[PDB]
Amino acid sequence: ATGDERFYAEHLMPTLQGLLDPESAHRLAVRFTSLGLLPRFQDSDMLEVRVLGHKFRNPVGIAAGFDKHGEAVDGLYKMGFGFVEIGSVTPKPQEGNPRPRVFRLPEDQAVINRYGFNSHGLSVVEHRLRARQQKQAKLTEDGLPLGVNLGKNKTSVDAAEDYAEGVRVLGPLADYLVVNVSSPQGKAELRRLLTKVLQERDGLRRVHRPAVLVKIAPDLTSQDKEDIASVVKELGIDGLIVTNTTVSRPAGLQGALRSETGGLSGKPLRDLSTQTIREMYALTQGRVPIIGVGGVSSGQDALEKIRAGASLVQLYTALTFWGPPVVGKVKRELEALLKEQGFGGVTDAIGADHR
Ligand SMILES: CCN(CCO)C(=O)Nc1cc(O[C@@H](C)C(F)(F)F)c(C(=O)Nc2c(F)cccc2Cl)cc1F
Ligand SMILES: Cc1cc2nc3c(=O)[nH]c(=O)nc-3n(C[C@H](O)[C@H](O)[C@H](O)COP(=O)(O)O)c2cc1C
Ligand SMILES: O=C(O)c1cc(=O)[nH]c(=O)[nH]1
Repeated sequence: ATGDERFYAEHLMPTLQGLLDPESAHRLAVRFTSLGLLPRFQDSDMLEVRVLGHKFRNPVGIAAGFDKHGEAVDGLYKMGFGFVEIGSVTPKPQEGNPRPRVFRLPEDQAVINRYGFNSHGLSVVEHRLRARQQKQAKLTEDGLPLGVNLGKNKTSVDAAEDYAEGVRVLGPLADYLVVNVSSPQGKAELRRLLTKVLQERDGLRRVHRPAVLVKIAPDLTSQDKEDIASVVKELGIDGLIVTNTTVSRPAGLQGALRSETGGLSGKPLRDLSTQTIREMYALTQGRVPIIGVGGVSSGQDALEKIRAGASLVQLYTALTFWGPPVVGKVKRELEALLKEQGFGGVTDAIGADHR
């Protein structure tokens, strides 16, 4: 462990989190990242993964929700992420829920949020990506892809049409798109929706045609997961992001704010996510790439998700407590563990628990 990792985790982040409300802290983080104001890990070949029609120089991505409006993409690559996912972006601008809407549970290394899809909207984000479109084309070619998580407006009558709007507007600027699914006449509704998203995707010109992934929560029933796996295979959905935050409250949470409404992220989600990855990988016969997310704050965490079936991983909440150096830390620890377990690279470890 580096000097920076320890200073940030032991001193700087606790101090900053004690001086700032959580929403301000997140806002500040976006502004510092967008300005490239970052502590200074060369990515080995062993971290490279090929999936989703793309080289990923390393398999550690930034999860959706950090950079909701696509303001900090370049700084997120500078921070050392192998890929960046922006959003969720809704079609029209919207404010999201009233404040306060994000909460730290430092004793649990957890966050609860109820942002409510606060979004600048498609049009603002489209112009923002357009301004750096060619810079991104070089980044993607260099193994640093961009994802866009697409949302729906609060008062949308037609969810499918909102996502279709997102495909049309941001699909041409993305390497991959993500649509968040909640509980599924439910399987048929999901089919109808994903059909429409794929049809819209397929209507884009070849060079501007993104992969489509479905992101799930960890709170689905067995039946919901079976149905999602079935639909995903039937329709040729390109991948799964496993998982979003949980509405559960695992026994053992200590933070005072544990009973705040919202999604819980960070360490208490970790194993629930991993086991979701495991089930989705088995239900799709290892044929659907999975991006694994939820409580990754170490190499071990990352490797457990990979071995359970993830091709790639994302983290977000760990940044709250470790700051930017966590990115280098996870990569360094993952590489070391890959070597200790006999894997030539990340690719060999994907789904290794199932074999
Ligand atoms: C719960 C509130 N949430 C959102 C969930 O995570 C939050 O607090 N998040 C959160 C904060 C961060 O830092 C707050 C303290 C800052 F910005 F005020 F220092 C950073 C972070 O990486 N900061 C950072 C940076 F961008 C560039 C250079 C140095 C630093 Cl230290 C990331 C985060 F995800
Ligand atoms: C403050 C906050 C905002 C989030 N916003 C989004 C979002 O807009 N769309 C989305 O798909 N996921 C969102 N997430 C979920 C993350 O993408 C991720 O799935 C979840 O936090 C689990 O990963 P983590 O434990 O590493 O944070 C958000 C998470 C947090 C903590
Ligand atoms: O904006 C939010 O509230 C949000 C969206 C999402 O997909 N996940 C989450 O935890 N929060």
